[PDB]
Amino acid sequence: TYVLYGIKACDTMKKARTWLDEHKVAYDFHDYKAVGIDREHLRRWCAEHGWQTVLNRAGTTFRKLDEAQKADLDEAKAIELMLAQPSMIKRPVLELGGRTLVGFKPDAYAAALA
Repeated sequence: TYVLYGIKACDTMKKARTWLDEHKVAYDFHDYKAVGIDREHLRRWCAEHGWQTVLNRAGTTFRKLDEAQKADLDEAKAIELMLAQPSMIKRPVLELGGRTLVGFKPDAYAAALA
């Protein structure tokens, strides 16, 4: 089972789902606004990709954090931030079985699924 993680109202999600849907890929959608997220997922994604890849530091939600919250980040600290505020997780995450894709690069989707 492929699993796509994110939210509905996101242009990157819309783009990625259009790619998947048009390529007739079956996937489950894990919607943070419907079901949240847990540490087990975040630990796995960060292990594979790095917390700087999984955490959307460029995004508005991170920008708004207080000083202490942004200081001296490492994997453990980044995971706690994302756990409480899933808006900070880069979108999408796509679980392929043995590995995941973070963000939407059509060539990576093609390499994995076409």
